[PDB]
Amino acid sequence: SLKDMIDSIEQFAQTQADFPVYDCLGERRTYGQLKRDSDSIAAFIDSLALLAKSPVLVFGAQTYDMLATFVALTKSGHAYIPVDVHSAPERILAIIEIAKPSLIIAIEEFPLTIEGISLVSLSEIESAKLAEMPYERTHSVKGDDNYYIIFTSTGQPKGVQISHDNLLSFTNWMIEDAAFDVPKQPQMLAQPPYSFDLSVMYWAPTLALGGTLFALPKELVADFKQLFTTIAQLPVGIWTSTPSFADMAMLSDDFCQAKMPALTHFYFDGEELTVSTARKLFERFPSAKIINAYGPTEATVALSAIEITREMVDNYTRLPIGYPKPDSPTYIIDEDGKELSSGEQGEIIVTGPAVSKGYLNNPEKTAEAFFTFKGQPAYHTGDIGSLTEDNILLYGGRLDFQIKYAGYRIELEDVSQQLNQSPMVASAVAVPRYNKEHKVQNLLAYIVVKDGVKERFDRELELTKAIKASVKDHMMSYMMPSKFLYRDSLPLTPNGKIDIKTLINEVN
Ligand SMILES: Nc1ncnc2c1ncn2[C@@H]1O[C@H](COP(=O)(O)OP(=O)(O)OP(=O)(O)O)[C@@H](O)[C@H]1O
Repeated sequence: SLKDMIDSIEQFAQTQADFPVYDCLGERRTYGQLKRDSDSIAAFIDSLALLAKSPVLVFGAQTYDMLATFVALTKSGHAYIPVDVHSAPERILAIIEIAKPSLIIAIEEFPLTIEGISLVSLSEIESAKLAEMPYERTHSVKGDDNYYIIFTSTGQPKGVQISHDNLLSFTNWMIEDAAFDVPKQPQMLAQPPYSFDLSVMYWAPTLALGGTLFALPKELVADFKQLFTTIAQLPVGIWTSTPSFADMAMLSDDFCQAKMPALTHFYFDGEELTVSTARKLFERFPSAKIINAYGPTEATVALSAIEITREMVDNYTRLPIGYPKPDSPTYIIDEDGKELSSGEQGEIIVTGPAVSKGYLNNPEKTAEAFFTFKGQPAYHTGDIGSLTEDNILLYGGRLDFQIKYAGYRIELEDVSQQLNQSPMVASAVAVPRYNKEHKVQNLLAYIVVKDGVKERFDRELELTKAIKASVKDHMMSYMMPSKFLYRDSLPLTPNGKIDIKTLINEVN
């Protein structure tokens, strides 16, 4: 039972000094090296004489130096704020205005100029490792101390603060959980950027269990042909990503058990995992375990998980989001805040030791979303779901996407997953068209169809009717959207999710 994240990696430094913690394409760093480098960087940090417990902004991609630096900031009592290299500069500016970092560490080159705050170069961070200064922990981040602050975009950005205690509640669960079923010294693909709290689903278990991270070069992240081929050469056992990223992977010929024989586990979190995605996945990898995991950043990465089965792919029309965690009581509530019994629909709220203390310096949004329930810190997820008698959590969608149409209670994500049932559809997004009144004139759907479908059909109209014919026996009549918008792929957010908002806007 994990007592402290640092202690763990300190132990792997004695116990397994020569085992690799990091790998970028055969270039490697070890647990012994991570201790040595992070100790030296911590000493560097203390020498700067910053405000105690002030947060530090760390700008970069996925290199070894990001991690070594994170660990140093932890050792030396400072929350880190991962900002990813591909961020809008106005966004980077926003984070700084909100968070008031005492320092910025530019692990990759920093494309803004602000006087006011100290800036530390990559070359400086390198020099520090190579100086090899020792380090004695005396004022490491503990208890409810901020460990990291991740920024969430709804439009305007907010900074979720996650404590050492929050992180340990998530991590102890992950590594004991029968769905996740994490192997010793796990060999984890490290695709999600550090600025997305999904990165935690790989670094925290890995470090807690003595594994190895497999990172990719930043210049490789836009070349989609090379990316999946390069990935396939890697001895990775676990794939951690958003469902979308794996849909993208599903185009490559090489994303199969044949070319990736070490890969046994898929960990998905962040957006709906689709029945089809799981289907294609099991074809490509018949033996692999698949895990859907759920939660907002505000409750430390994920609060429920469950293993997805073939029974589940053969029968369900939507995949469940799993067993809530023992230490995080989860509840369904109506619009007057009363707790409902199993099967009924309402907001998903979560409580307990993994619930963030709130957004940094945004007391208004904090007061909207965080509150106390049954004596315990709680968070409004904004999601509609339900809990079953056997305690499995089910996902309905976002409150902001429950709409009224022909005076109804329509969940957009329902129309989407209904349409995704059709054999000719890869990915479907139902979307509202408005008029002058902020009222709903009609439903539309964006459609991406499967391979060899576009070419069995001479005209869009045959296709649309063929599609509607394939799920009319299931779909209620008021829910079938009238118009389809075909696309070859869907836009994604920086974090790799289907960009529902932008899709809604491009029709209004
Ligand atoms: N397994 C899942 N299935 C369905 N939906 C999910 C799942 N996991 C997460 N979500 C959705 O993602 C939300 C969490 O969002 P998150 O904390 O990533 O921030 P965000 O506001 O979506 O933007 P960003 O990703 O940039 O932070 C949940 O509210 C839920 O709507």
